[PDB]
Amino acid sequence: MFERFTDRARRVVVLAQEEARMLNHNYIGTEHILLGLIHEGEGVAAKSLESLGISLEGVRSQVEEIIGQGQQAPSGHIPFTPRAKKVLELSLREALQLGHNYIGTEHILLGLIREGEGVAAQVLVKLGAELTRVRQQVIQLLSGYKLAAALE
Repeated sequence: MFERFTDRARRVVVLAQEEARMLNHNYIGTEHILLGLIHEGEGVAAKSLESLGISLEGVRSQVEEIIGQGQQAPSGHIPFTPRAKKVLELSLREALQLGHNYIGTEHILLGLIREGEGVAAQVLVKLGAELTRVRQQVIQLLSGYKLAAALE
């Protein structure tokens, strides 16, 4: 599933595992994928949220309040939840529909929102990150970076 993930997008999923470990959780859910995307903090997903007037630190606060922390536990293998797997499947569908031949951070953000039911979608949607609004912003940022590249 991760074949076409960019190095940055792969980093996000690894950071999701770390976020779960740091919070002492026994699952990697949609919440942790969003925390990993924030922790990475530099790709199109992060700039799309910032350009829509949503902050990374504010998202991080709103997720953490919901999900709390578990009990000090040994580190090791944490399983992804089915809805986390569905976020990553939806990230492929988003890249497909947009005509992008790679899975980047922008696609994981769109996957998180499109999944709808999980912690990540609830927090993003409450902050105004509606799927079609965010999709439009991603497309506009990529076009705007391409125009700046044309200038160089």
